[PDB]
Amino acid sequence: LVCNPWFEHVSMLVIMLNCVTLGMFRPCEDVECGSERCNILEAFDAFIFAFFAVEMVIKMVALGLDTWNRLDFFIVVAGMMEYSLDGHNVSLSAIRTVRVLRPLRAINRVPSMRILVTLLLDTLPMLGNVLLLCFFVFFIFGIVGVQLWAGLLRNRCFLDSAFVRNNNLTFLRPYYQTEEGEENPFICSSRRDNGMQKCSHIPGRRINWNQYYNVCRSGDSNPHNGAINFDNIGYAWIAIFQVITLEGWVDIMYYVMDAHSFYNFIYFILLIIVGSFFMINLCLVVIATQFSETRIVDSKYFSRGIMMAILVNTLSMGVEYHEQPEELTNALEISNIVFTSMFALEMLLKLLACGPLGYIRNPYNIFDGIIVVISVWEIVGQSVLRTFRLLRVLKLVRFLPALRRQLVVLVKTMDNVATFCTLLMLFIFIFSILGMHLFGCKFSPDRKNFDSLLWAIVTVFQILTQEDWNVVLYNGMASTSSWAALYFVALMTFGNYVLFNLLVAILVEGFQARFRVSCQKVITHKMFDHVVLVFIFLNCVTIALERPDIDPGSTERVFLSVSNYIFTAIFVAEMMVKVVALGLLSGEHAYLQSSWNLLDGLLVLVSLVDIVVAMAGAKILGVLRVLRLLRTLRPLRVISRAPGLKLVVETLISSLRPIGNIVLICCAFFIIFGILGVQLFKGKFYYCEGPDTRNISTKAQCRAAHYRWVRRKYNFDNLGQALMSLFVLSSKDGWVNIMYDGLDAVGVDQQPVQNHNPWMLLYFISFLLIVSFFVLNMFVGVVVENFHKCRQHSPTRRSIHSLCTSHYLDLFITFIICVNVITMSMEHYNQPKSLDEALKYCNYVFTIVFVFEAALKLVAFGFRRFFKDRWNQLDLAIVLLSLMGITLEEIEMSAALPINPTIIRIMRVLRIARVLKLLKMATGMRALLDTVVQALPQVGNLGLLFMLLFFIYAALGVELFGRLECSEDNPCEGLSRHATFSNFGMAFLTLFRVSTGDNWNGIMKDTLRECSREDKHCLSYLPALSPVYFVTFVLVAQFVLVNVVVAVLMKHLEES
Ligand SMILES: CCCCCCCCCCCCCCC(=O)OC[C@H](COP(=O)(O)OCCN)OC(=O)CCCCCCCCCCCCCC
Ligand SMILES: CC(C)CCC[C@@H](C)[C@H]1CC[C@H]2[C@@H]3CC=C4C[C@@H](OC(=O)CCC(=O)O)CC[C@]4(C)[C@H]3CC[C@]12C
Ligand SMILES: CC(C)CCC[C@@H](C)[C@H]1CC[C@H]2[C@@H]3CC=C4C[C@@H](OC(=O)CCC(=O)O)CC[C@]4(C)[C@H]3CC[C@]12C
Ligand SMILES: CC(C)CCC[C@@H](C)[C@H]1CC[C@H]2[C@@H]3CC=C4C[C@@H](OC(=O)CCC(=O)O)CC[C@]4(C)[C@H]3CC[C@]12C
Ligand SMILES: CC(C)CCC[C@@H](C)[C@H]1CC[C@H]2[C@@H]3CC=C4C[C@@H](OC(=O)CCC(=O)O)CC[C@]4(C)[C@H]3CC[C@]12C
Ligand SMILES: CC(C)(C)CCN1C[C@@H]2[C@@H](CNC(=O)c3cc(Cl)cc(Cl)c3)[C@@H]2C1
Ligand SMILES: [Ca+2]
Repeated sequence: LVCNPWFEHVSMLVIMLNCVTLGMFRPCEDVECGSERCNILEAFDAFIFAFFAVEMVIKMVALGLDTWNRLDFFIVVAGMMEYSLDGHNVSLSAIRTVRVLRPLRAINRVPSMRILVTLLLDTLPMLGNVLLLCFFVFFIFGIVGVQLWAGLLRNRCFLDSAFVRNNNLTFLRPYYQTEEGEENPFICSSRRDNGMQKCSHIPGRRINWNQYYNVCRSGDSNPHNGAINFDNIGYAWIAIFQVITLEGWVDIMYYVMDAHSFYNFIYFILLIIVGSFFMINLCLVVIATQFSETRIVDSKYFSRGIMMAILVNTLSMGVEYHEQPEELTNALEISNIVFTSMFALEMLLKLLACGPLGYIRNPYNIFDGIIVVISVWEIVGQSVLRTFRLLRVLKLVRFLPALRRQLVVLVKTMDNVATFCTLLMLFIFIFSILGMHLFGCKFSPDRKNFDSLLWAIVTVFQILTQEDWNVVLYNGMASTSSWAALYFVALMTFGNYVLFNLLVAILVEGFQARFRVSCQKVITHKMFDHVVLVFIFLNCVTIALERPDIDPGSTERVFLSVSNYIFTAIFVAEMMVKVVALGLLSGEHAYLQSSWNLLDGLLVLVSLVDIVVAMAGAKILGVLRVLRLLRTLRPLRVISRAPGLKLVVETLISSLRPIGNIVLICCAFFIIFGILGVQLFKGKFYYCEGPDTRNISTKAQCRAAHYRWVRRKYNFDNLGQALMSLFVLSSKDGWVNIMYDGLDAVGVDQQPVQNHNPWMLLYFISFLLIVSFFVLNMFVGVVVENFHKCRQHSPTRRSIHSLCTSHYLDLFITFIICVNVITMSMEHYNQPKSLDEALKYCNYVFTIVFVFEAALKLVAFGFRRFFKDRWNQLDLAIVLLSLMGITLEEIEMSAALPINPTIIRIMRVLRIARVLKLLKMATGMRALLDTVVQALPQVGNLGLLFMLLFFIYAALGVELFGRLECSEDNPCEGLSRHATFSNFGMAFLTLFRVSTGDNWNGIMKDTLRECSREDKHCLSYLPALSPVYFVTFVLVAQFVLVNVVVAVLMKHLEES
């Protein structure tokens, strides 16, 4: 019965049968239970439970009163409750949600999965240290957010009560709301606040009603159906969690900037650094570390000739595009006829030399033969075979040894990843059926729904990639309850920060297992570089003061104009002195013998050319614009002058060499899928834009209805457009929308129809899964190479003294502060007056208790000894700080009111420093932070290279996108009042949003849209430069951040 191993196979068969019965559940067609199919399915489910209820009985009898066995017991008893409770209508359906755990029983039946899970469960205990750091971040930023922005997002511009009452009119809405309704609220700034958005910024009517919305008072709803707000600690953690995932975090920032103050970007910048970067990547560091701790044909010319035949054919395939000329189409087919014939000619020649048996011996020769038959078949059969022509690129593997070796390594990586992938599908399946139970037909239908298994799996996969996952969150919270946020928190936490970091650990472990004399002296002077470095910094200020809105006749323009001439002269003289002392190129140690010296030479050369053009009252405007773009690279001269920056830059370039082959393979995949996408989707990404298009079906009807026929910004018209779309897909920002266009594509001059071709999910999901694999091997390649480099390199006083030295006092304080932590979270918006008194009295008790601790500490150790410890200094600071805050509060109560409420608010917010005491107790957490401290010297320079990259692109963006405008005639999708390149200050802030990858694709869309005909000073070739600006910034910015993750990872390993 149980001894026979085939019994487990019988059990496994039933488990899979129980996975299918769960997958055929229809959310809102089975609840009625009135259909015949449901009736048989329920009987099927009952039969399955009988087996497992029986099987548990035999196992208990044979073995009597294994963690997995406990889980099996829990499923049976929970299911029995549901089955036995039948007949009671009180939350019967709600009890039916427990069956989603049944697929977990498959973990124990598969030995490979069980071992992997057991290893995973053994690493969780070491993640508590990271979990504590999460509590500090969420708790600290959860109160500061609540104390500041409690109830401010309810603000709306209301009509005056006297105005409406006296005039006896009520046709108007009570408060201003755009025609979109509550979906785009207009949050004003109260009179006592200094928010950016005021009730006087209301656009006029388009006699004027909008001018009478001039009262900003609290409304009755927060943004997103009440989902986003800081009214209490519960709602503040939902906002903070969304910021940590970097999805829609700018939207939350703009809400509080519009309501409280523009200087709230400091709060979010620290959160994105402390929590979103370090805290979330320390999870990867800890997991990865812990896992590791547990005759003519053979001629070279003939081979080269065949190589170029394949390569040229591949290039010819990617020259197609929309509205292709007829002659070009004919030429391509003729080219295909020639190339396939040439391959056929090689097919015959090799067969004769080696014979039919000899040819089959070579494995690659087999693949070549399979290609010739289809190529000839296509001609003889004269369109599905056309898409198969892309397999010809695989022939190049024969002649590329570096890539052939690399592909073997990647292919071998699938053996280790196979077990993890099976565990991931189970994780996605369980959460997919759970979502249908909770959000079944509740999203009244949105594309991101749980109405069926197919679209429940796609929505769960989409959430894991963190793309519009907050849009689904708001639907879930509004539809069922605000506590539905736990579904997304658990899905995103167990999935991204636990399971994905386990995949990284698997891969990392697998791979791991007379005048000239004067000049010669001056440049060699110790302070020469420092003197020059001062001038470079002053030249950076001049670059950062440039902006479009400078009046040419103002004194600022002439000041900037003159400063350029001086700096050009200064850097020419510095170059001139150096060349004299070293010689241009003739000498062995000549000036241009080093790349860094050469880099300067180009910069000085361009400056001189700029002067000449400026000297020339001629048609040289186009040239002037280009020189202005190259003049933003001047800050690059800082690297050579700073020894620390020079070393880190040289290290980043070296790190690229080990992963050079992966990048080449990744670049080849982009082209293969880019050409594939063009064939499928070229000419099908057009749509009719109008208020009502339910009757439009073709282009002609769109024109007849007097609407506009417009093309998507990201399309597959040609290989140029396809590569830009694939990069946006790979970046996982805006990748869902591009997928929707592919699904809805119908044909040329045809209106897209929703979910027209669901089979296109394979094209988009496959690209994301494969690319994410390549990008993961790049991270592992850098980690492995770095590790290789590291390896090769009085009686009344005595009683008090006993108490203070004893651990009892420390544990007593830790309890008091814990209570204060709970008390500090009791506050909320519009709390009852009784609570204010109760919380105030609690403050009195804590203040005196802390005061007694200081008094006892002083006597036990003494004034000089007590001040020695840093912890005691921290305690003194807060107690002094706490007394000051309470004193001001009492004066505020008193009749005298000279204290500005701003001071009282700041003191209340700064009272949270009491939590820092627990930092002393958490010995484990402090050690984890100490790992980051030891990595600061390596991480500090990487931060200097991050700010240097920001400066060059921030100044370059202002020159390019400085004058772009947003208006109702030319609406923008990514830019707004908060996101602009108007000045260097705004460009710097916008690039921070882009680096985090939050709606950075919408910003590029704004630069690709054609400028108005009437508008002037529009760059004709801006749409060509925008992809280069955003692609290079994204790749360079992400590489630097990855190397910061590796730097901390190395120190964690070498420390243990
Ligand atoms: C240290 C934390 C780390 C993880 C944080 C991740 C985010 C957690 C979000 C989960 C909490 C969701 C509840 C939020 C909330 O307050 O809303 C619920 C409820 C309003 O919703 P109704 O549908 O009942 O509307 C009623 C309308 N009158 O809010 C309340 O009224 C009070 C609920 C309790 C407030 C929160 C106290 C507990 C702290 C959050 C619980 C989550 C813990 C995470 C482990
Ligand atoms: C990248 C390797 C692996 C393959 C080679 C790819 C090329 C064949 C691609 C890259 C850029 C493509 C071009 C990008 C943009 C255009 C403009 C497009 O529209 C026009 O020519 C505009 C006409 C007008 O404005 O009047 C026609 C296709 C064409 C030339 C594309 C033809 C195919 C090109 C040259
Ligand atoms: C180390 C480098 C980056 C130098 C330090 C940076 C500064 C040069 C930046 C930071 C803040 C910037 C300022 C932020 C805000 C403004 C207002 C803004 O004014 C306008 O655009 C016009 C407003 C109006 O006319 O009402 C742009 C210029 C200025 C002074 C910016 C000029 C450049 C500043 C001083
Ligand atoms: C460690 C901490 C997080 C747990 C202990 C703190 C709780 C006792 C606090 C946290 C937030 C408080 C809530 C914040 C806001 C509200 C809403 C308030 O008004 C409403 O119920 C209206 C809600 C609406 O209109 O949406 C009633 C009290 C209540 C539930 C509070 C009750 C007490 C709560 C749950
Ligand atoms: C291989 C992966 C890592 C991507 C690498 C970057 C590409 C996404 C970039 C490199 C060059 C870019 C192209 C450069 C120029 C153009 C022409 C541009 O159209 C015009 O120039 C017409 C308007 C005008 O005349 O200015 C459309 C985008 C496109 C194809 C760009 C699309 C995005 C491309 C392919
Ligand atoms: C660059 C690195 C240092 C390696 C970290 C990058 N990662 C961080 C981030 C997550 C987003 N989520 C997914 O990619 C995803 C997709 C599926 Cl199907 C299942 C699961 Cl569990 C997760 C990525 C990639
Ligand atoms: Ca996004």
